[PDB]
Amino acid sequence: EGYLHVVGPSKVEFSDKKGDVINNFQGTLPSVPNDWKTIRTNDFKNRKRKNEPVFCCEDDKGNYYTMAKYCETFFF
RNA sequence: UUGAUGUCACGGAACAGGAACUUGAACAACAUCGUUAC
Repeated sequence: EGYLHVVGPSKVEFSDKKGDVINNFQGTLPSVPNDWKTIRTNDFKNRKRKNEPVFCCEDDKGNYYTMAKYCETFFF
């Protein structure tokens, strides 16, 4: 039994340079959701081994958003 | 609220002394954000 430490989705990297993990995609990446408790994961950084998931994104401009951190913490 | 036979109060400048002063280039490069894996 214990408390849940939930801080939200962070560890985000945003740019316009079209980095390596935003390019290796399956096309038509979605736009930015308006609230949390809704942002789910989209792709994997490693594809042969099911390692760390990511979330590639976009907006009305050419800003590319990638995000790690698929977990929260819990102290008991 | 006066008292008578005697009021120059128009008989008297609120006047005389004290620096809103001292100190200050409209200028500029290194990051921000947190977790993943056994």
